[PDB]
Amino acid sequence: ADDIVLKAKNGDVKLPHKAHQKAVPDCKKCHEKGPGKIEGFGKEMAHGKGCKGCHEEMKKGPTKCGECHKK
Ligand code: HEM
Ligand code: HEM
Ligand code: HEM
Repeated sequence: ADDIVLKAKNGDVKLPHKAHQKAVPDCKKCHEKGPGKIEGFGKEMAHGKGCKGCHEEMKKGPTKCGECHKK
């Protein structure tokens, strides 16, 4: 499903793409060059300007280790 499970032996990080596709009608802040693969993103990113950045910037998403990584 939309859910785009990433890689992380520390606990997959189910990213409600769909939900995120609704909460962030602007498929740009997440998609640079455009909708699809992203060049630059990674781990640190998610832990910052990528997933958390918005989470900590917006204060809606998960912003804790036990708020993303869920075995
Ligand atoms: C907004 C409605 C929106 C669309 C449309 C969209 C499309 C899209 C595509 C086509 C892909 C590639 C997968 C494929 O080729 O089938 C993709 C992948 C990712 N997206 Fe996205 N996306 C939309 C919105 C958003 C938003 C708002 C975010 C972030 C909050 C986001 C994130 C991602 C991520 C991450 C991926 C895969 C890259 C990865 O790191 O694994 N999308 N999306
Ligand atoms: C980056 C790949 C990324 C991940 C991973 C991620 C995860 C995530 C989860 C698991 C939730 C929980 C919400 C739920 O009920 O499923 C969540 C919530 C929100 N996030 Fe997020 N998120 C990633 C990226 C981004 C980015 C880049 C933004 C903003 C640009 C963003 C925002 C939000 C919002 C908003 C929510 C909560 C919904 C709302 O209050 O509207 N996420 N995220
Ligand atoms: C909290 C401070 C926190 C820690 C610590 C942490 C650790 C961590 C590790 C060690 C990895 C690498 C995976 C491995 O070792 O195999 C990793 C990767 C990702 N994480 Fe994380 N993580 C912490 C918090 C968060 C939060 C709150 C989120 C979601 C907003 C998150 C997400 C991710 C993602 C995504 C990855 C992998 C990168 C990718 O491209 O998917 N982390 N984290």
